[PDB]
Amino acid sequence: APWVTIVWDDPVNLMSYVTYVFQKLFGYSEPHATKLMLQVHNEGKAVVSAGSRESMEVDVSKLHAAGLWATMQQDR
Ligand SMILES: [Co+2]
Ligand SMILES: [Co+2]
Ligand SMILES: [Co+2]
Ligand SMILES: [Co+2]
Ligand SMILES: [Co+2]
Ligand SMILES: [Co+2]
Repeated sequence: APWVTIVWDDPVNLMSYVTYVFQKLFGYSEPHATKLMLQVHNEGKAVVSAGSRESMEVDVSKLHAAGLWATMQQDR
């Protein structure tokens, strides 16, 4: 039962900060982190990680601690 973590666009956050957080928390390459950051900024949201419900719960928590707006939901 796959879940996803979604990050939502916040006016306040620096784009450079969002990119860094995605690299720090998920270990993503710089280009992919930027890709996701840009999707959040341009589309308003983006799926930033996927896996077990338990894994997504922690990803959400980590993101919240970093100051980003994160939610999770079961994948279709
Ligand atoms: Co913006
Ligand atoms: Co723009
Ligand atoms: Co749990
Ligand atoms: Co919270
Ligand atoms: Co809090
Ligand atoms: Co809070």
